[PDB]
Amino acid sequence: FPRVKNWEVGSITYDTLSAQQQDGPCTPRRCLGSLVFPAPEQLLSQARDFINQYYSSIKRSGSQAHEQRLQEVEAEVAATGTYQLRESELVFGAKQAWRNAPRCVGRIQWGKLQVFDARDCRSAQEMFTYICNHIKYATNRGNLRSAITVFPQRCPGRGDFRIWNSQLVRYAGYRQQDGSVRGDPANVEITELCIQHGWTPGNGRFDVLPLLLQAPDEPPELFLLPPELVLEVPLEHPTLEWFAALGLRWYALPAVSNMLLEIGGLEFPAAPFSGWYMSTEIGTRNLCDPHRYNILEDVAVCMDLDTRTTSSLWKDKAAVEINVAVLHSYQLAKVTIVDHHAATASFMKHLENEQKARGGCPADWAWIVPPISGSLTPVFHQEMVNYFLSPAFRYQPDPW
Amino acid sequence: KFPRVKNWEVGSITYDTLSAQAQQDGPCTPRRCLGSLVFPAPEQLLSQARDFINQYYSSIKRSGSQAHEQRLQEVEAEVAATGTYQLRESELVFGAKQAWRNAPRCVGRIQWGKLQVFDARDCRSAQEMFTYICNHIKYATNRGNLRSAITVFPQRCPGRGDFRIWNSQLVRYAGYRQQDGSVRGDPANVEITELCIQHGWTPGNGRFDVLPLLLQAPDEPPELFLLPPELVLEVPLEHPTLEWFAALGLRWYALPAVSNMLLEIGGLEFPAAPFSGWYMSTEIGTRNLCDPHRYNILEDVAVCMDLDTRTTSSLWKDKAAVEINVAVLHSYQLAKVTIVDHHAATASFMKHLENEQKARGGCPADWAWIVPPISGSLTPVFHQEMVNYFLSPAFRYQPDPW
Ligand code: HEM
Ligand code: HEM
Ligand SMILES: Nc1cccc(CCc2cccc(OCc3ccc4ccc(N)nc4c3)c2)n1
Ligand SMILES: Nc1cccc(CCc2cccc(OCc3ccc4ccc(N)nc4c3)c2)n1
Ligand SMILES: Nc1cccc(CCc2cccc(OCc3ccc4ccc(N)nc4c3)c2)n1
Ligand SMILES: C[C@H](O)[C@H](O)[C@H]1CNc2nc(N)[nH]c(=O)c2N1
Ligand SMILES: C[C@H](O)[C@H](O)[C@H]1CNc2nc(N)[nH]c(=O)c2N1
Ligand SMILES: [Gd]
Ligand SMILES: [Zn+2]
Repeated sequence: FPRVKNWEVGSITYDTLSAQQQDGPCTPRRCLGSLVFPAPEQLLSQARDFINQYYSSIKRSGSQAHEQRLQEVEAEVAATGTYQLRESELVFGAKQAWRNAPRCVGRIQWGKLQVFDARDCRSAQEMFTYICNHIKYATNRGNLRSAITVFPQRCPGRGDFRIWNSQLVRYAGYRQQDGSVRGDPANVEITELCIQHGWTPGNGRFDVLPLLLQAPDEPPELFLLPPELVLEVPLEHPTLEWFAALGLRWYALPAVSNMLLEIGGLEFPAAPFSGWYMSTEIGTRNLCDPHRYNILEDVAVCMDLDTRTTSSLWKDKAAVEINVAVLHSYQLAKVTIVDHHAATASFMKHLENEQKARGGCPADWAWIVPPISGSLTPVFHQEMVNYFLSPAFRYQPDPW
Repeated sequence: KFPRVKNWEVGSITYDTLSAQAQQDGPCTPRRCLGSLVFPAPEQLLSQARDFINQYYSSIKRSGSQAHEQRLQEVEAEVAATGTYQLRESELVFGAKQAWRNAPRCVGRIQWGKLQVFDARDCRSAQEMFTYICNHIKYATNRGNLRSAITVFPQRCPGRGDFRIWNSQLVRYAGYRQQDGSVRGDPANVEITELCIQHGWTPGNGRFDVLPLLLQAPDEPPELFLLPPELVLEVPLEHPTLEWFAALGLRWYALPAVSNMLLEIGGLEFPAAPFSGWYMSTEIGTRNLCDPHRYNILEDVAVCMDLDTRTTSSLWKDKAAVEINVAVLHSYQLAKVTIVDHHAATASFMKHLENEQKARGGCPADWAWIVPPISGSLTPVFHQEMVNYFLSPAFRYQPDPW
């Protein structure tokens, strides 16, 4: 059992949860923890484990209902090769997959998750309808609510449901003749696929992409998001009057749509989930990464900072002011947002809660510590143990 | 078999083949990663010695030469007759530079080939240890134009006590524990402060009292030596546009000189081998001054900057910390004391990574310690995947001598 120390306070816990099912990339000879992407008999083992977790959560372990559900899943796997989750099992499973995600700093919220059951979905058009209801519910006119919509599970001899977009709201990136990008460089690939499937492109820096939705065994189909459904926030700064003139904006709803949800050995390749933004995601990563919008030096130069010498810390000063502008603009627009200080303090509470409830908490230090002001937050001084529990959200290959 | 290592800013990919030579095991397993943890005879010796000698003769392109063959035979005969062996001076120099080159948590390693190595393996007494340490400090400080150096005292030997420096660094500020539980001075040094008082030091009561050295010669109790004030160059902290900042009375010292690590070369162990470079400014401004369990000045600076400290969403913490770091950089430059900011230092570490891929096929690096503690993703190392492993020669943690 790993000993885990908090170096700010000196407190020690032991992770007993890590003893519980998959293997990561590290060995005794070398740590690869910094890498971004590290039978029916096997299905029943994972199914049995999940059903056991569920009957524990509803305080009916070893009960008659518990034994009958295990026998029921065995019988279904024997007759069909797969089995079907009850609605309440799906909800519990989706919440566990969030609770178990090591790279998510927002997991104090894991028990408050609205689950939309879309396992009856038949077509891409129905898929579009479910997604529009999700966006509307989750946005809630700016009072954002975490949600997930679960489309039908994978089954053998039948293609998956897939959302080709990486998120439900994404800005286009148009490759220029010189290699550079107008718009978001992260989305060049999906922008071109949208164009190759017949979308008429724009030419702005913040063009909302259409959805490419794949129903089983069909080519992907294009759907345009109604503009009144996509809430955006113009970026302005509270004292830098010129900041608004830069025309920067971001969208309200972070809705990831390319991960696979795994529950009890069942796989849901299309299960988009959404929360609300932590401000550093927008102000530091999306706007300041050199391979994203890369506007850090544009801002610093307008702040009249000395950008010809690194030791003026112009990069740090401009980055903080862009993060201030994100926080101010979302609060002004009444769109839910959390700064990195408040988010990391809540994650420290989550760690304390999970120590009492499960004996530990899988956490990826490099992803929990925010990308600015790392050691100013309490998670920096907190040792963490990284391991994979199920139910889980997993990366999956692009559908193309 | 070999890990793929990608840079996500540029998309470039390398393979770390150097990791196969990792000799020691780390704390991770396939089932859980522990990379964020701070703290993870004859035939054994001879194979470590042979590997090091082989490394040495490869570094000078004289592999398989008569000199190479003769040295391996000489070491093999020395270990059989004495149970150990002695490094040649050139081997010690190479070994010390290799240990620095191999240190996964050091962002400064672009400098690894430029290291002054003082051979103190003839030292006999604590008084003479003090002479070598003063000469080291004078050479390394160089009136502010800092030069990297290491002094290596005699190796560990069965039946004799170790040379040890009890202090964690050659220059440290005292920490005095108060009644309320708080600390006057540096909370990191409360233990060594009390140890100095228990060996007769008359303590001050300031926030920046330079501690004496506790020096231990073999089989002797530690002996207390006061550093002459002219040896210890210090930098008063001021801020280029916040004029009240200088009135705070903050200062820091020029020379970071770590004295509590063990140097291991070819199976030999040097428990006293203090080394020094120059500061990266976030060590002083973010960690030493703003850590809540250190001097913890962040909120006072924010209040003095007239920032609204009632809500976190003003990012008052971030703004105050950036200005403290500006002050450190401005003050050292004003004092003409070498310093590097975290942008220039991480840019040079990226160059080091490129050099080491060509020279050796990889480079052990600990991502959490290479990425600076403010503005992480504004530096190139943030977007660089890294492989962490243990090579030898190496600097190792070791237990406190008390
Ligand atoms: C409710 C507010 C939430 C906040 C503030 C939040 C915050 C974050 C942040 C900052 C990251 C780092 C992602 C990156 O930098 O790429 C992250 C990752 C992640 N989040 Fe959360 N999140 C929230 C809700 C959710 C929800 C509702 C789910 C799923 C039900 C979820 C699942 C995940 C997963 C799986 C990752 C892993 C990222 C990856 O592997 O690329 N989060 N979260
Ligand atoms: C010359 C300029 C140098 C710079 C800018 C530099 C920078 C740094 C920094 C920022 C750290 C992390 C410190 C922390 O946050 O606790 C570090 C660690 C380290 N440095 Fe360097 N350094 C330099 C020279 C040296 C030299 C000359 C040596 C030895 C010959 C050395 C050996 C080490 C080792 C062994 C560590 C790891 C410490 C640990 O594991 O706790 N450094 N360095
Ligand atoms: N506050 C907040 C809350 C929820 C979501 C977010 C957005 C940040 C985030 C969270 C979770 C997952 C995620 O993205 C997964 C991803 C991204 C790119 C990929 C590219 C290729 C591939 N095969 N998989 C990918 C998976 C982003 N923020
Ligand atoms: N000595 C000096 C030394 C080196 C380089 C320079 C050029 C400074 C510079 C470079 C690039 C762009 C730039 O644009 C400044 C700018 C733009 C708009 C502003 C709006 C409002 C405001 N208050 N300031 C603004 C500054 C400057 N100079
Ligand atoms: N730019 C720069 C250059 C050289 C040195 C520094 C200081 C930062 C640093 C570097 C290397 C080692 C180091 O400290 C090692 C240490 C610290 C505390 C310990 C407590 C107990 C123990 N058993 N070992 C310890 C070892 C600090 N900066
Ligand atoms: C190489 C590095 O591990 C990688 O780029 C990580 C670092 N930490 C991160 N942390 C968060 N929250 N999000 C990220 O995308 C990354 N990227
Ligand atoms: C728990 C965490 O890994 C630990 O506090 C580390 C993180 N990264 C660090 N990075 C540096 N440069 N120095 C440190 O002392 C630490 N501490
Ligand atoms: Gd002023
Ligand atoms: Zn690891």
